[PDB]
Amino acid sequence: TVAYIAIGSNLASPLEQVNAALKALGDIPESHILTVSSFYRTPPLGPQDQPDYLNAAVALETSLAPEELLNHTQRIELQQGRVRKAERWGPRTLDLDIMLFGNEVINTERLTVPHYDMKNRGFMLWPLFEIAPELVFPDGEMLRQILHTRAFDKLNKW
Repeated sequence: TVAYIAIGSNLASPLEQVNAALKALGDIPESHILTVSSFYRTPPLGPQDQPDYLNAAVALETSLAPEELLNHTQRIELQQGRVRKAERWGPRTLDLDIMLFGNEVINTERLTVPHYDMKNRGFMLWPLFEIAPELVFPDGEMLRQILHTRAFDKLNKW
């Protein structure tokens, strides 16, 4: 099972955050990073200040529970020393959630299976298109198929 996550960074050197954001997965239990996309500059959506903002997905080949996986990526924000204060919709500093995970559909308290938002955004479909566009939903749709209706080639690199 692959972990399609979306990393963000603004109020803390958008480049520095991503580094320890994708490599930290190497230590995560039952988690083993496989492929890595690149850095794409794009406008965020939330509080913070909406600066340059850097986004980059990553195909984390992990077998860790679908519910605890995202839970792990969350504690990574703490290890990165994020600056919590007003994070409701925008990255603000660092927020890596599960945008796509295998095919299972589970929703706990913190874990969130393919959140109905990435399919209508660009920094979640475009980046994922690199990590693993061969992902398909239980019904019958791939992130590639989603990009067929979306067509989000934006997210101009840093």
